[PDB]
Amino acid sequence: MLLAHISDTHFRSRGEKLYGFIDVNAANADVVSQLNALRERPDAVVVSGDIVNCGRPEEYQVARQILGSLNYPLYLIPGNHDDKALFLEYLQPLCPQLGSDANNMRCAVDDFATRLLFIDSSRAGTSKGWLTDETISWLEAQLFEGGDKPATIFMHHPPLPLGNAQMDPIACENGHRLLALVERFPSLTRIFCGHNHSLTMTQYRQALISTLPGTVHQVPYCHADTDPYYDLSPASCLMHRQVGEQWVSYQHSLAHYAGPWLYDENISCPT
Amino acid sequence: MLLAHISDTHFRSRGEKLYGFIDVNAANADVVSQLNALRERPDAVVVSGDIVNCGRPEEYQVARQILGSLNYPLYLIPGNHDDKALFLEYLQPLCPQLGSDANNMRCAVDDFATRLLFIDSSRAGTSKGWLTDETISWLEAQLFEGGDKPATIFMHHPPLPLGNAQMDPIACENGHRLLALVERFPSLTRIFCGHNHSLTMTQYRQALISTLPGTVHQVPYCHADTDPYYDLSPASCLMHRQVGEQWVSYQHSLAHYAGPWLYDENISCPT
Amino acid sequence: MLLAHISDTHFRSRGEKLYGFIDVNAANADVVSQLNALRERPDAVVVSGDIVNCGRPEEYQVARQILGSLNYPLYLIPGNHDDKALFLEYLQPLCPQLGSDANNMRCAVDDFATRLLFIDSSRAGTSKGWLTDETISWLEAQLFEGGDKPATIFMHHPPLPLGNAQMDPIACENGHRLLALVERFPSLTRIFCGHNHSLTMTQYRQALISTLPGTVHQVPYCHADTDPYYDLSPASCLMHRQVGEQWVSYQHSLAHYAGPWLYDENISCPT
Amino acid sequence: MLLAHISDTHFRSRGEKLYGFIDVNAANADVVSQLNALRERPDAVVVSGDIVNCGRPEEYQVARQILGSLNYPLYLIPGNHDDKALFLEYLQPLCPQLGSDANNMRCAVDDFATRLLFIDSSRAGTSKGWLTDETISWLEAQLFEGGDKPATIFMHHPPLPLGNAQMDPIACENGHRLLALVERFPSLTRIFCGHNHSLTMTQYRQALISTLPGTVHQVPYCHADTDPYYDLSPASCLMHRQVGEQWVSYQHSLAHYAGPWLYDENISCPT
Amino acid sequence: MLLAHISDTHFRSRGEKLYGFIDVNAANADVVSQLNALRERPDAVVVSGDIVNCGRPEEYQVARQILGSLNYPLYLIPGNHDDKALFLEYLQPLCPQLGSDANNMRCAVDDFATRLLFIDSSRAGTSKGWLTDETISWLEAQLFEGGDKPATIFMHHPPLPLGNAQMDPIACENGHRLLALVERFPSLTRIFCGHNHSLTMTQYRQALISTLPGTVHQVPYCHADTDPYYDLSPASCLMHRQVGEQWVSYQHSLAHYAGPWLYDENISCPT
Amino acid sequence: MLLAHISDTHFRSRGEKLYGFIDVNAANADVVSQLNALRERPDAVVVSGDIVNCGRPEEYQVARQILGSLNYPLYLIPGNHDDKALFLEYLQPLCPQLGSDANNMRCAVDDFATRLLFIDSSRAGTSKGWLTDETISWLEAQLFEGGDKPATIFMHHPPLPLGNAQMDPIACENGHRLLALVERFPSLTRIFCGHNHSLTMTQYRQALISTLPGTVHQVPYCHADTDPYYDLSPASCLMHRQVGEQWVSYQHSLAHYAGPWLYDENISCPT
Ligand SMILES: [Fe+2]
Ligand SMILES: [Fe+2]
Ligand SMILES: [Fe+2]
Ligand SMILES: [Fe+2]
Ligand SMILES: [Fe+2]
Ligand SMILES: [Fe+2]
Ligand SMILES: [Fe+2]
Ligand SMILES: [Fe+2]
Ligand SMILES: [Fe+2]
Ligand SMILES: [Fe+2]
Ligand SMILES: [Fe+2]
Ligand SMILES: [Fe+2]
Repeated sequence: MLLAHISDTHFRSRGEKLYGFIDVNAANADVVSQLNALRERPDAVVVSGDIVNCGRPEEYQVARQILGSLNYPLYLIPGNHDDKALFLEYLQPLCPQLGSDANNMRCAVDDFATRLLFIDSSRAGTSKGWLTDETISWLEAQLFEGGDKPATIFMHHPPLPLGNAQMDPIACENGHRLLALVERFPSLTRIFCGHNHSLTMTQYRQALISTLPGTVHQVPYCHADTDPYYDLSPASCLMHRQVGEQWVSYQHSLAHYAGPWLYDENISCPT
Repeated sequence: MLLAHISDTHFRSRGEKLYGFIDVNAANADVVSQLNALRERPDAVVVSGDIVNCGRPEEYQVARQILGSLNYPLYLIPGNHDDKALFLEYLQPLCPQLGSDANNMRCAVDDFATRLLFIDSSRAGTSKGWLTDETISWLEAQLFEGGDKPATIFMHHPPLPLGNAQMDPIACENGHRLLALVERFPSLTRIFCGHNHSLTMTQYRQALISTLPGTVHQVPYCHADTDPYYDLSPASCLMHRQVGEQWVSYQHSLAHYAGPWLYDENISCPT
Repeated sequence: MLLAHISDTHFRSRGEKLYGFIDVNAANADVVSQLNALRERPDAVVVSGDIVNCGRPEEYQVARQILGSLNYPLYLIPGNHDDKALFLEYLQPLCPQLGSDANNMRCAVDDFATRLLFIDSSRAGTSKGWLTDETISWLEAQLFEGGDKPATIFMHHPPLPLGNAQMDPIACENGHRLLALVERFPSLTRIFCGHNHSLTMTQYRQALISTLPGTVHQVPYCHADTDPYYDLSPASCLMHRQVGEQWVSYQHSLAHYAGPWLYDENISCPT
Repeated sequence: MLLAHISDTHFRSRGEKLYGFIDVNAANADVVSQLNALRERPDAVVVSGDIVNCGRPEEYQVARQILGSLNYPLYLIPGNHDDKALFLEYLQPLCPQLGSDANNMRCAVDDFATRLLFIDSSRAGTSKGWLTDETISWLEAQLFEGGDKPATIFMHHPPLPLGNAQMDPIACENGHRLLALVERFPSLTRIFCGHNHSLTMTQYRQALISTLPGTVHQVPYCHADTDPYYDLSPASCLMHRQVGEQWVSYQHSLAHYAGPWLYDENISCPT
Repeated sequence: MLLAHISDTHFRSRGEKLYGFIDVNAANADVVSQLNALRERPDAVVVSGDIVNCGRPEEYQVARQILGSLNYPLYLIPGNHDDKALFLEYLQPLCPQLGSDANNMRCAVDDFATRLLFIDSSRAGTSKGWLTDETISWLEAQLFEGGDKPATIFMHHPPLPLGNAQMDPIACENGHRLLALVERFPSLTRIFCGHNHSLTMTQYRQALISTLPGTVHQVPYCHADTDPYYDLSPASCLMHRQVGEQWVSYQHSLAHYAGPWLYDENISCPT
Repeated sequence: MLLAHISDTHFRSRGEKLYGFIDVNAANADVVSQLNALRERPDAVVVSGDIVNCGRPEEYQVARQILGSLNYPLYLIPGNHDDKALFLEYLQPLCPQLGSDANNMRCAVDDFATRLLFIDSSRAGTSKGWLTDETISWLEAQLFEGGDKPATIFMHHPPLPLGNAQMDPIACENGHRLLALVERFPSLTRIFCGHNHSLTMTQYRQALISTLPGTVHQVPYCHADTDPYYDLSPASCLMHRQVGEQWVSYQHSLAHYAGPWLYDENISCPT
């Protein structure tokens, strides 16, 4: 298993920029060509929510074209900036197992040594996340029938407060429901999230829980300052690789930088 | 607790650049001024190893001046690029609790809600890591005598293979002995490492185990390619914060990037 | 009083760039978010003319949206690239006291310790400036009733030749009319202008007279070369602050640069 | 008359960078080659002070070599970072009219339509400015014996507070004594200063009074915040030109930027 | 004779980017303003094929506007990405001597000391080039009546394999036909081509044969790797100048870089 | 045969930058690591002259270390910036076939399908080139005794004027003597040169004759302007490859640029 994992693409309509100046459509198209160009090709690409910025039809048309140009199977979940019905209408052909019901979008993937669980934490009419009882019970059934086989969950909102003054009040509001599931099921070992536009990681029992950077703009972590900042600090994604018994996640830079060069011992320490 | 955690500074001697062209001394002096300029000030800075590039006295002179200009308590550990005796001679004044024996540099910090354990995984005459008999024993003594207070270890070499073709053969050779400590001691929940010049994370039992980016040059993760690559992809560090019961780690960019601006709902979705 | 003062925005229609390659709409939207993000928030924003590039309705629609997204009261005046009638139609809702008559756009602001006088130097069918007799007589009435209270004038065209070979032939053609007013009224102490895309300052009696940089492209000052150059040298604006009895103007960079860091005496002069 | 006016070069010793990371010696050598490359050649270059960073002989050796490679007559004055005796020893050969007494470095230039007056506002053992009894007196003698020929003063410290929270407490402490000279002497119409690393301008009676940007690092203007910030925002200098009766100052960018291109009416507004 | 020679502009429709992220329309408009701004003004501009990217009408509308804004006579030829009929419909007014027949576009220019021969190597329904027999016989007539006067050919596809693994299989397929002409006619001394997005030169008898860089994106030369790479390495064009008996070609950078400065012997070798 | 061909490295002494600001030593060390990192490895690297800037021993010490870290056989020749005796003392160990006589440094390489001839066109006490009586004779001996095997010459100075106003007066003064050799010897088909810091090419009989860009700073081509300009436009080198019967030269960028990505037909022309 090799997965490329991006999020918070924030697509705008054709010929619009985010906030009028951040060319998200071009930046994401660059990211898509970067992923198509990888030497070690992933089995699939995950996009963990906030696919579009305003939940508008014309933004989904752009998303559908640019994400549709990935030469990979996709697993897509919504974020709070998404519109559940339009998300399903435009993006379900790219990710068929989302289903038919915009209020119950989720699926399990059983192709790999670790099972993948994709869920919808977005709630209409708010930025905060919410796990519906049907999501929690579907998750219980998945984890129970899964038995010993390890599981990872992908969702948009982090299920616990991470100390980020801007992002915490809009985390998953009833994230305790997922925490309770990691306590029940030792099989559940990874939860990956978007929303925060930041690589921030923590551990609850046997679960590693991490948020991801955005593909374009980032949000700095502040503990005591509430100003809604964003910046254009370097974009990245997470590659997830099954390495024997270990699920390993590594950061893959989406920036354009100098290098690589080859290490040479004589050049390292001249005599 | 707030810790700034940097790694793999690779200082060179006063007039010199790494490989002749990468100005590590200037890049690290910038990092140091960035850390002194933070609005949310850390309690301490951790430098997890490969402090100098060649193990030479003149590189340690530069490291002592530049790391000495941090306005923070420091916790310093060696990497394989370091020389134990010189590391002690030059850097112990910046981290007195290392001790007096260059063969047994270790310390436990008990000031915070989580116990911090700093060890030397470097071995003279090789790039691979090794945990001495004394280290393994001292580590076990800290955990055994430490009750239910959680512990995090800082060491230079990853204690397990991560699938990185360049970096795996030179991980901690008897790292499985530390993995046996995570199995027996549920209070051991974090292991942070340098060596890899890459953010790569995994979970083993309750332990989250992560390598860090370097402050200057990075090494990309390849699964099959053993070509010794490095590049100048964006540098960053890890901030570690205690957030109630949670140890949270977030990536702090050390690059210079546009921003920040403030989010405005009307600019986000114009009508 | 704190004023942020920008000019020569040169807005184009949606999806056009200036000259086909300078993204003025994105650059100005960046500037607008920068101004919204200021820690020391101005009382108002002044835009001293050449709001649009071609005087076209679709350019005013873009200007109205982007300038309308400033979280500040605005004072707007036209430049030669503007169309007086369309300027009034689209931008008067953003600056109500311009009035109702496109040929007599001007206003006085009496909110601060120094009174602010906004005038229209643009003339239909030419690049040169012109002060109509109704503007001059309105100015005489304003300065006479103002008495001892200091006054600053904002206009698009500089009222005297500044030695700039490109810009001088298209300065205010009858600028002597304003010069004559500074001679009559010792109360008149600042005249700020756009047009030149350059920070160029001079003094006539008690008046400081300055042109401003553009928000996007600049024009270099040449004394003896007549080629109509423009470049993308660094953009800035002027902040105007009342400091006791002093009106002070300082340059605020609109570029994205490294820093800030904090000054430290030990780092400044190592021993 | 054409003068290029730079300020606050802050040279370091031969192998050294400012704060360990800002290459002032290289940045200043670039500035020097830019000045030698101008098509419109100045009659003289003014360096208004803080020539070196630490007042050390080896910094003056670098300053003498780099400033000595200007193909222009120089007018040099000290700042608080300078050492008077060493400034005289090393730099008087580049500006012979400074004199022979390191405690009374002053000169009047009478070659142009405006008299130029160069003074030392620096005081040993402090960052604030001070006008010695002898300086104030000599300044008054120049103005009193100078009739109706206009005068401009170059000095390092601003003679009045500008509202800059970082820089105001370290302005010229008895600067009001120079303000008394502008009140009594209408021929005194320009005062130009370093110290602030910022273009900030004000008018007092007939005098335009301005601080300059540095050639390398800048200090932002804050009204309330006293945190000692500096940044690497775009560097520039001031060109001073005599244009008939007008002394005109314009900002000349020292950055490397795209351009110039030529304005074309058809490219500006396509049909 | 001075010719500016660009190629492979790859224009897209209004508001589209190449591959969704490379702003070719803006980049080419920059190039056009750079060419308009040249101090040594060319007699004509040559564009050697792949004017548009997809052969679509809306792309030709953009090409026609941007190339139409060059203040020079143009010589335009098609490449494989072009559509012969639409090329003629939109671009023939910019280059009248292309003619009236989209299948037989070619012309001779006899204005200079060397005659210029523009031909169409593009073939409908393929990327490979093809020289029709009517092109070869027209060329024979041109070279025969030309006699002793030297000749240069401009065509899109290189007439021989250059060892480029990506580009060779799509060179001119029957390029031997042109090679046979250089063997017959010692008068034929230059053949310039687009297609390769790379400055690559060779010699066959008395003919210098060269491909050109693109105005925007480039393609790296690989000998043994077949992956269809492109990059944004620096763009340039070729200036062709008649220097007495010599046709000389020099590379003119279209990038924005630091400089120029003037060489000074004292600054070069300090003493 | 694959040759990497660089030129005009202009090394400075250990702590020094070219003109005080261009870090040639670092830029060349980067070039060297780029060359060692190529996937398609050259058989040899050619350095066509102006190896050091000032002809000083300490510059040769740097050149020997940096050029000595190339993992390739080297062919080195002098330029006018070089000192013959010191060039031999320091660099002959890197290119033993230069010989033992600093006045007659020449060698023929016969390893490949094309004979390579390396000569010294530099003359002590001038910037112009000169072919010694012995060189011309030895060159003729190589060609006369060499039969129908093709030959390429590497020399520092162009053997003919190229129309470059700065560089033409300092070309090879008796270069016409080498032109006489191309006339008599059809096997002589390539002459490659440094000196110009510009890719400029021409053909004389069967010989393709080209100058190279420098590895660091470039000199623009001007026809009328003699002002001694240099700039930091993109650096590159020439790769020379034997492709069957064809000697092919391609430009290899030494800049750091975005890319590469992979061409995709669907991303190229979306529907
Ligand atoms: Fe988001
Ligand atoms: Fe979100
Ligand atoms: Fe390391
Ligand atoms: Fe290491
Ligand atoms: Fe304007
Ligand atoms: Fe204007
Ligand atoms: Fe200063
Ligand atoms: Fe100062
Ligand atoms: Fe092409
Ligand atoms: Fe092509
Ligand atoms: Fe050279
Ligand atoms: Fe040379």
